[PDB]
Formats: sequence, C-alpha cells, structure tokens
Amino acid sequence: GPEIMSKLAGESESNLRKAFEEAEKNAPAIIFIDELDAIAPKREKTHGEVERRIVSQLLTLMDGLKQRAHVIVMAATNRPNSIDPALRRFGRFDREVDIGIPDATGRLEILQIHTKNMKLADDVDLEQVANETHGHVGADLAALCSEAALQAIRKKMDLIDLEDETIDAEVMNSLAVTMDDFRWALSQSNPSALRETVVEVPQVTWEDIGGLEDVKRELQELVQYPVEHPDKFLKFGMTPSKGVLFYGPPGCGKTLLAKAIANECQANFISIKGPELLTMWFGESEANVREIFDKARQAAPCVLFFDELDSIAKARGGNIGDGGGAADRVINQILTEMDGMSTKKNVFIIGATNRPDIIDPAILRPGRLDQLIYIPLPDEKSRVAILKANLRKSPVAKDVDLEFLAKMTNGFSGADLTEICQRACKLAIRESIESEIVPEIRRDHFEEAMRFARRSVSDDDIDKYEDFADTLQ
Amino acid sequence: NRPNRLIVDEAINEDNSVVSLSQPKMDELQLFRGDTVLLKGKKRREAVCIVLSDDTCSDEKIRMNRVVRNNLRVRLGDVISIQPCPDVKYGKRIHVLPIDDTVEGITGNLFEVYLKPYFLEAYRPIRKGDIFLVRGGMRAVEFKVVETDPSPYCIVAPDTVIHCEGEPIKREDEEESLNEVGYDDIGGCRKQLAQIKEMVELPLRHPALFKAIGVKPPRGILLYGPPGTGKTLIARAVANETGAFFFLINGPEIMSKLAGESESNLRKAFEEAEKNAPAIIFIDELDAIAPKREKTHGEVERRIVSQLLTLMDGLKQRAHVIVMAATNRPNSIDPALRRFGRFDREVDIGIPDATGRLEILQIHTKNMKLADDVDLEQVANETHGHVGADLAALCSEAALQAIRKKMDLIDLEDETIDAEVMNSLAVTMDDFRWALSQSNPSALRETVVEVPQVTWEDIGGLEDVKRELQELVQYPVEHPDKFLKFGMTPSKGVLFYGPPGCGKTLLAKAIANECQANFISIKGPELLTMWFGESEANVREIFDKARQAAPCVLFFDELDSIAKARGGNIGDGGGAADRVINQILTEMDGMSTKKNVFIIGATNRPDIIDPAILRPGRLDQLIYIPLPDEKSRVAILKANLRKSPVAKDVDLEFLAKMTNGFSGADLTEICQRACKLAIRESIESEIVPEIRRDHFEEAMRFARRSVSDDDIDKYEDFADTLQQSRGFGSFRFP
Repeated sequence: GPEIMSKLAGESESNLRKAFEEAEKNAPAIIFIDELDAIAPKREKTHGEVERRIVSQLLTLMDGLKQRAHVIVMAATNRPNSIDPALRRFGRFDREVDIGIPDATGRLEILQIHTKNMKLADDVDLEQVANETHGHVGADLAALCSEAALQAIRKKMDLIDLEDETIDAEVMNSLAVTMDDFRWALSQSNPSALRETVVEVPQVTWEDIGGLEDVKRELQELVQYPVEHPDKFLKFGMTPSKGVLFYGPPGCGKTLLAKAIANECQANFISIKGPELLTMWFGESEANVREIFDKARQAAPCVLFFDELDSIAKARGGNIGDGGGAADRVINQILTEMDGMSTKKNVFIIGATNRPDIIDPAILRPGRLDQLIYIPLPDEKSRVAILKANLRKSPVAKDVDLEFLAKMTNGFSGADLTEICQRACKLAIRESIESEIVPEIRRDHFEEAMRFARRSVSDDDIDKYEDFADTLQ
Repeated sequence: NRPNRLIVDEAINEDNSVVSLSQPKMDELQLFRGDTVLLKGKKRREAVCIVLSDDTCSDEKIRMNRVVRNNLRVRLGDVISIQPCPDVKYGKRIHVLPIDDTVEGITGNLFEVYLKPYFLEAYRPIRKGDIFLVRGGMRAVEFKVVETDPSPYCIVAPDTVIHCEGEPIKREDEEESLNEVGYDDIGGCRKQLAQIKEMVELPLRHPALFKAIGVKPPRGILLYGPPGTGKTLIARAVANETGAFFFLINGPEIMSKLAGESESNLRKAFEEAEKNAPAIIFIDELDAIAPKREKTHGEVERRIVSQLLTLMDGLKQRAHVIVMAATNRPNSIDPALRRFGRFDREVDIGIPDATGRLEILQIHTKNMKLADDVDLEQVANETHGHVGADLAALCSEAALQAIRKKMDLIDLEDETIDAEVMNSLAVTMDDFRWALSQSNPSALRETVVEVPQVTWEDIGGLEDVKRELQELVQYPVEHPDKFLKFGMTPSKGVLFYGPPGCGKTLLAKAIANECQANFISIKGPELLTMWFGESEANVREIFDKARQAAPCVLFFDELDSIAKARGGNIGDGGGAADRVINQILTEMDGMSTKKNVFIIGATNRPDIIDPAILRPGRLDQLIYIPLPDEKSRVAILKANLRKSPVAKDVDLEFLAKMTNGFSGADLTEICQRACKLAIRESIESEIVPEIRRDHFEEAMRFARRSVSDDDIDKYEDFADTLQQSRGFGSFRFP
C-alpha cells in the first residue's frame, strides 16, 4: 500500500500499470495488494486530485482483466468500510472473506506452528495458553513465544556469555522452555493485543447445565431442525422461527444456554453485552446495529445473542421514566435488520432479559421473537451439574459431596453457587500462603463459605415471573 | 569458571573511586570491607578503586559508575576481571591535567575548588592514565592523570605533591566524553527505563543471539508522555550506553526541507543507520511527520507519511536498527504507524511522581554547591504537576537568585569569572521559595500516576480491612501460582462506602504503597467533566494509561458524583445508568481477567450507586468504612501533626477518648485552626513561638461533627441489608 503512495505523482500509476501488465503475462498469477486502505479511502481523506486519480487508475485496471488472461487480484485491509465503496461493485471485489481473531481452537493451531522448532517440556500445555488468551491475533502469539524464549535464555548461557559470531548448537539443543517461561511473557506488557467483538464457537455443552430436557428439545426445534433438516421444512411448507427471548431471574444460565445450543449446532456465537447497547444509545449511534448483523451473517450458521436486552429500557426509568413510547432508536434498528434478514439463512437471534415486564411488545410479535421461554432457578438435579462445572478447574477432594449441596441449596441460582465456590477458594489460597511463612481445596472450606451464602432471587420475584407466565397462557 | 570474572552493572553509590559487590560474593573472593582492588578490562586498561558491600547487588554483577566504567572501556553487560591489589602505597609526585572541553570558560585555582575537597582525607587510589570527574563551580570538570611517582598506581596521601602544569589537554577518540548523556542523567522513568532497556539490551549487545534464534527483536519503540521528562535524552543515553550508533530525525527539521528534500533526508538517515549497525534512529517529533487523520490536507504531506511507512518495512531485520520516536499523545500518529510490525512496542512516560521529581532534582543539583539548610525533598513535594523540563528550570531561577546576591553587588568586568568565587557560592533554601513564588514552576497538569508516599501508620486501627485488601492486590501479584492452583479468578475491583472523611482515598493510596505499585486519582470533577462535555470516550483512555502502568490501582474517588448531578435524591425519571458510568463498565468487562489493574471505587452515597457496577465480575466486594474508633483517632492525630512542632503536655490520647462521632476530616480541621491561632500569637507579639495545649482547648469551643447520627445509622442499615443470611435449609424434593 504505502509503497505506491510513497512514489511521486505519476510513477504511482506507472507502478500499477507495470504490476498488472507483467503479472498478466505470468498467468496464472495472484496480485496481492497489502494496505489497500492507504490507497483508496475515498471519503473525507480524499483531499486532492492525485489520490482520486490513483483510485480510478486501479479501478480501470480491475476492469481491465480480460478473463481469458487468468489472473486473480486479492487485497487486505483493517475493516470493510476502509476501502472505497466503488471497489465493492460486483465485478471487481465481489467475494469477501472475514478473517477475525482466532478462537481457542484457532490459537492452539497457531501455537503449534510457532512452537514447532522449540523444545516444549512435558508440563507445557499450549492448549491451556490458547484458552486464556482472550483477545490475541496471530502476530501477537509470535511475540508471545519470542519474549518467553528470552526468559528461558537469560538464565542459561547468559551467565556464561559466549561472545561469538556463532553460538554452539549442543548447548542450545539441550535448552528447553518451561510453562513458567510462557507465564512471564503474559505478565509483560506485550500481550496488550487489540480486543474486538469475538465471534467463536462456544466450548460449553449442555452438561454444564443440569436437567431441563424440555428446553433442550425446545431450542433444537428452533435451530437444529432448520439446519439439519431443511428439506423437511420445504415438505411441510412452514417457515422457521427467527428468534427467541429468554426471561427469568438473573444468574440462571440464560447466557450459558444460548452458548450451549450453539455448541450443539456447532455454530458461531456473538455476545452483545448490555453496556454495548447503551454505548450506542448514549452515543446516538444506532447505525452500528446494521454492522452487527452483517458480521453475524458472514459467520453463518450463527447465533446472535443480546444479553440484557432491557438495559436500554432500564435507562429510561423502566417502571415509570418518561411518558413517551415503548420503542427507542437502538432497539428499533435491531428490528429493521431482523426483518430485512433472509428467512432461509442460518442466523438466529436470542434475547436474554431479567425484566420481561418492560420489554417492548413489538419485539415479541410473530416473525421476530416469536417464542417466549421462561428460565427459572436450577432444580435439584441442575445444581449437581452446575457445582461440578464450577469446580472443574479446582483441586476438589473426593470426600467432598456435591449432590449434598444440591440438596442443601434450594432457592439458589447458578450465580449464587459460583459465588460460594469462589469464596471457598479465597480461604483456600489464604491457607497456602500462611503455611509457607499441601494445599488442596477441601470440605471445611465450603462449609465455612456457606455462612456467606445468599439467595439473590427473592420469593416475590419468583411469583412475578409465574404471574407473567400465567398471562401468556 | 573463575568467580573473579564479573559483569559490570549500574552503581548505587555515585562516588567515583568505589566498586560495589554482594557480601556472599565477597565471602568467595576472601575480600575485606575496604581493600584497594585492581580492575582489568577490554583494550588493556586498569583502574584502582575501593570495594564496598552492596546488599541490593547480585552475586554475578558488580557496581560501578560511568567514570570508572569508561576507564575500563566497557559497557553494561561486559565481563571484567577483578583482583586485589594490596601493594599500593602512598604517593609522592602526581602529575595531573584537566581536559580542554570541560575548562572551556573557567580559570583560576582549579585545585582549591575541585582537587582539594576531593582528596581532603579521602586517600583515593588513582592510576596513571585515568580520568576522574569532579563536580564544582556549577559544572563538570574532568582530569586525566599524567604521571604518578609510584607508577603506575598509588594512594593519594595528605602529604602528596600535586603537580598542575595548567595546560588543558585534548581528548582522544577512544576516550568517550563523560559529559555526554547516560543512564545517570535521567530520572522519573524508573519503570520506563527497565522496560526500555530490557527491550534493547540483548538485540543491541548481541546481534548474533537473535540471528541464531527464532526470537524476533523489536523494530520500533514509541514514547508517549508530555514534553518535559526528556524522551530525546532517553534514546540518546541508550545509544551512548550500549555503544550503538545514534542518528536523530527532528520533525520540523525534515518538514522545513524543500518539496523533495524531505524524502532525501529520511532515505539518507536510515541508510547511514543501517550501514552503522547496531544503530538507533530517533525520530524526535514523530507527530510533525505523520499526523495522518484530519490534518492530512495535501498529497505532499501523505507523500512523506507513506514514505516513512515503507522505510519501516524496509528494515531488513538482518541489519540491526531500532527506530525510536517521541510524541505528546499516542493518537497524534497515523494508525498505519501503530501497526504491530513497525512501531509495535509502546512505552507511556507520563509526568514524574513525587518520588520521581526528587530523583530529577538530584541530577540538577549535582554540579552546584547547595547549603546545609536546603532540603530538596521539600521542593519535590509542593510540585504536584511538574515535568523534568520545569524541574530543570526551577533550579535555574533559584540558582541565579543566589548569584544575584553575591558578586552581583561587587561586579567584576571580566571575560572569565574566577573559580574561587564560584566555590564559595552557595544557594539557600529561601532562594528556592523565591523560585516557587515566581510564576515559573507552573507546569502542565496531567493525570498524576504516582506511587503513594502515604503509609498505614497515617491510618490508625481498622486492621479488618487491611487483611481483606491484601487478599485482593498483594496476594494475586506476589502469589500468581496460588491462583493458578485453585483455578479462581481475582475480583477486578472493590467499592468502598461509608461516611466521608474516613480515609477511603487514604486507604486506596496506602494499599498501593504496600504493594509498591502505581495509583491514579480520578476525582469527582474529572468524572463530571466527561458527563457535561459528553466526552465519555475518554474513559477507555484512562484504562489504557492505567494498563500501561501495571501494577496500578485505578481509583474513582467520589463515583456518585455523576449520579449526584442527575439528582440522586429526587432526580429525573431516568434510570440509574449514565453514559460515563456505562463506559467504565465497558472497559472493566473488556479487560483481561489476568491483567493487573485493580479498580477501587469510592463513594459516600452507596444507595445511589448503579447496581450494575456492583455485579459479580466488576465491583464484587463491598467494604464499609466507619468513623475512626478510639484506638484509631490516636495515630491519626499523630499523622496530621507529624510535621508540626508538638509540645510536652499535649495528651493526644485524651482527645481520642474524648472524641467519638468525629471523622478523620473533623480531626484535621481542629489541627488547622490550632496552628492559625499559634501563628496569630507569634506575628502580633513580634511587633519563641511553639504551639501549646490551650490552643487546642480553645479550638473545641467552635468545633463541630461532620457525620450525623442519622447518617451513621443509615449506613448501618445499608450494610445490614447486604451482608447477612437467609440462611439455608427450606428444601423440597418435587
């Protein structure tokens, strides 16, 4: 990109002329433009005649492809809206590929590529590192491994110091990198990688949520069927539901369910948090809603999840607030992109809320969020799987009974149970530190943590949701 | 592998004739507490110094300043061989002469000013061919030893004939000037230099290392910070300490060239840098070259920007060149230069903190003769928003003020001023007060990221929270593996709540002082400023500056200030969420779980705080802070009167057991009015003064309590609602 924009006015078009012409002779070939955004940002940064002339020069060269000459032009940029829309015309750049950050599985594949030459120890679990790298791109993993290697290096030959133009191989071949060396690299300021909206496949199954077999098949009828049996839908003639709204008390696994169902379908997941919606609301930027759907469509099959949908309505008072309407600019735009979206695609929308009594009924109308599903507090069997899930990454003993707490906790939620486990860990870790100046989280930790256990969901809150569910039928 | 071969590291004792080692290493070499050693180094040079045990030193490293280091012709990261030299006797005739580039202006008796007070019962051992630096006459003058009678090395005796020809000798090529900028010339960048040096240590000292390994060395280092600390001096010092080539690219310098000569300079700068690897090309004002965004009017400007971009990709890696650059703000540079492949690494170097400001003041007073009554730390305190440049000029006006008191009333018309006058010249502490009373110390006030100098001793009692606090900041950073074992994640923040004047701010600072981390004070007005101007986009900017200062304690003092402006009490019909608070929650959840920054939020109105902030994963732990008890108000009164002339019959505990519903704020107000009455007595009687007991007894005739009984009982009800228990049971099977 900048290579061409560095050349003076005149040699710019010359380089483009020579590029396509000489590459066309070597057909088949692939012409790759690097920083295309630096070439055609034809909007407000198009200050001058030369730039527009350069863009048009490229535009003409794009059209100049005689087809019989077999060359294909590829390009790259930071984001779709960086390039001049005139290049988006179907006849030039017709095919588009979204290459976002890698997921857990993605980064693991990359780590194997960057560690294929270095001697990884037995304790080193590269897959573990991939899971706790929340927002890292391919390049960041390179600098991650590099800075971690230096940690393992500045402890060996550094004391010996072999001032030579060539280091001996025998000394280096014996060298190995430990798990702690990878830890130190993460500890530095280099993992500060760009964080965007992460679109990945949920690594959580139904086994993390106990029981509730009715809602499993319920969700499957809504997403599994129109993708695994599309021929069957054409046989009966019906059109698949476009979305579902989750309502109930907070911390009952509404988010986890939405992920779990996406895991069953092996589809992509997008988590649009409450604050993200309000950011558009306060900033008067409901336009970004459109961008989400397009980003979700380019990851089909995908589940678009709006956690805490009521968050906007909550800002407008909720109970009373203003005298005015039930709809706002942000929620309205979601409705627009929902109806506009093709029914026979594969993108599904799930809306979670802890206040269904203030959600605009316009969203619950047929052809949008048709189904209304109530998610209550986890039952007797449910609490069993929840506790096991929350203690999957903890040195729990075998004398510790989990079903016992499931018979202990009744009016408790998934969030409350997690809070209990974490409170036990504070006492568990405090013990290990105090001992030094041996430690595995045991029974008495939980039984001492239960004294600081609360039931966040009040009985009156339960009754309101039962009341609301009564009106529905 | 011979334990006599040690690595040269930075020194702690800035004296010339002294080397520092670790005591256990001294136990291996059978050395004593003050033996004349012999240091051999590269290019066959010897230097004789004295050994002193430095407990903060490692076993493999040896401490020595730049003066000795350059005599050995070695850089930081080299190995030198040390052997004891006890055959050193007292000297007779010592031939010594100064260098011409350090006496270029002054004359007279250099011995009386520099030499004599430098060997006044010092017994310093000097070898023939050594260069020692003596700071006096408000400058730096170097001397090279010509010939000593007990050649080559000897100890200077009080009965030693000091020959001085009086001829300023020249400096040789290999003799690097000590007058240049090194790591002993920059301060207020302790955390910064560490990050910087460890990024440029290996790739500049051992090019063969990175070419024989798969590790990718950095190509670009960006330096933020406001114009003052000396980003220019940092990169320059690195090149003169590591020995790398130094070619600076001044912004306006290149942009002042013709329509075409601008490219010529950059093309040549990188060329003459690539040819002289290892090299450091330091683009001074980067924003003056590539501010591509809205101020990109014209093709000529972008023709320069896109040129530098290719000159970065043009770095062939095989050649060793690191491009450093300075800027006033990270968002003044074209995002194409923000690409993690050109200027991938970035270091935020904000304003100097309280500790850092004094560190700088020490550098700008090493040449001048300060009086005994002068305390430089005092000046470092009353400068809340100063940078390195302003601290540098602060001494300039203060020093010249002392100059406008001595020979200024005598006046000697000479083209050169005598050194005897400059040696008897001193600067009073009052002269610095004049420098502060002037309009000159006023510097640019930005976000102060400091390491709190306030300890727990200022906050008496309340040990229940100290233990709870350390579990949230001390534990997860000093015991990382412990969190890994049990697989739990640290709470990202904590909300304080209770009556004002109970040291919420004082706690969040003290807890940072314990961890020895950084601290950011985002006060109320700094939160409303974004709300009125609708600039809630600056919230992300804070977390970023907080992130690039890890470990850091992000502190939102008076978080309810925004809820207060919306009404809080009555307020409009709107919800609990505002734009600024919302954006704080965005960056909070959008922060990596295993980062470092801890988010403490302080409020005195917990009933109007958005419950979304107190959700699990944000501000989970609720810490109530009551008024100081009887055993708390004791040490607190000690704190507010720590810097005040205490008397004998002033029973402080008598006030503690007397006071009850008084907050820390109410205690200080009593002390303030106590001192005013004391000064009142002094000034009027002078037309001897020490504050007495009846000044306090008279202060309790108009003293009032801030917090009311209704307020206290109200906060208790807020706590009784939160922490409690259902508790359990009440279970059913169906």
